[PDB]
Amino acid sequence: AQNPNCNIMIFHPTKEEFNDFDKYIAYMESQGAHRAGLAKIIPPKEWKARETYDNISEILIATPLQQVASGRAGVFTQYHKKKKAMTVGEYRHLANSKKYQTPPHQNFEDLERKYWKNRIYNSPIYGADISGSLFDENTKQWNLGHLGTIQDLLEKECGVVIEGVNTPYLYFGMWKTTFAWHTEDMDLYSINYLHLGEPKTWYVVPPEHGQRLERLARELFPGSSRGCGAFLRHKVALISPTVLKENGIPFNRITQEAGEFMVTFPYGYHAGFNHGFNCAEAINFATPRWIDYGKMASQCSCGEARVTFSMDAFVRILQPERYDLWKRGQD
Ligand SMILES: O=C(O)CNC(=O)C(=O)O
Ligand SMILES: [Mg+2]
Ligand code: NI
Ligand SMILES: [Zn+2]
Repeated sequence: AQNPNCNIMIFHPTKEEFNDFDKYIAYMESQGAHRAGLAKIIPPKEWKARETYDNISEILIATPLQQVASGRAGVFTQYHKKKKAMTVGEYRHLANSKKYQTPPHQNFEDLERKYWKNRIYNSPIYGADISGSLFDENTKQWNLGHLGTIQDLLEKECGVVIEGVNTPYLYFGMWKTTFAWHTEDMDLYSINYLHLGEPKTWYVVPPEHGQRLERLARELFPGSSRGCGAFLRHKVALISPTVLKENGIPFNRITQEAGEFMVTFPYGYHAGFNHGFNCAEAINFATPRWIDYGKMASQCSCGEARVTFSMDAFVRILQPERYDLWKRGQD
C-alpha cells in the first residue's frame, strides 16, 4: 500500500505532465496521495495563471463576512456576521490596517502559535464564496474555470444526464480568517489555487480516520451534535492541533504559498487560516473513485447547511432514500 502513514505529499509536475489534469490526479493517487486527505502541487516553472494581478481592485465583495468566535482558544465556533459591500481595493486596505494586519513574527511556526493563542479575541473579515475566476482564458493547463464538470463525470460513469453547473469561487482573506473543519459537499474533491498574497495554513485528517474526528467533535460540541447528525456540514467548528494531539486524532499540517495548488480528496476533513491579505480560487471536482463516496456522504437535514442548486441532483441520483428528508431541510 502506498503512503501508509498518510503523509501529505508534494508534487512537482513537468510542463509535459501538466497537460492532462485527470491523468495527473490518477497518478498522484497511484502514489498514495489521497490517503493524507490533502496534496500540494507546485506548477511547472514555465506556467502562469495570468500575466499580472494589477487590475483586480475593482472586483466587488458584495457580502464580506465578520467571523466572530465563541468558546475557548482551542475549541470554538464561529458565526458569520454580514457586512456592507466593499471592493477588493477597499478590503486590501482594511486587511493592511493596524487593527487587522499580520503581527510581527519569526517564522510560520511562531505565527501558527499566535493564531491558536489569540484567534478567538479578534473578528477578522473574510470575502468568501464569490463566484468568478482569475485564470486568463488563454491559460490552458489547470485552469479551474475550464475543468470537466461533475455532472459530466456522473453522466460518463453512471449514464444519467442531470441538470446543474459547476463554477469556481474566489476567496479574499486577511490575517486570522478561518475555514472550519469540513469535508466538501457530497464528499467531493476540491482544488484550490493561491493566486496572490500571504500564505494559507491547512490541517487535514486522513479519510480513513474521518470518523475519529466526528466522534471527538460530538464530544466537544455536544448541543450541536444533538441538533444535527452531520453538524460539521455547517462549517462552524474549530479544534486546535493541540486538542487533536491530546485526543489522539491523526492529522497533518502544511502551509500553501502563493502560486501553489492544493487538492483535497473525498472525505478528507480540513480546516485552516490565512496569514495575511490573500486571494484564492477553488472549485469542486469528481473522478470515478469519488462515486462511492458520494453515495455514502452524510447530510445535514436540520436545515442549517443550505447548499447549491446542483447538489440536488447528486442527492436525488446517488442517495434516493435520503432525497425526500434532505429536500425538507433545503425548503
Ligand atoms: O480557502 C478557504 O477558505 C477554504 N477552502 C477550502 O475548504 C477548499 O479549497 O476546499
Ligand atoms: Mg478590477
Ligand atoms: Ni474545503
Ligand atoms: Zn444541520
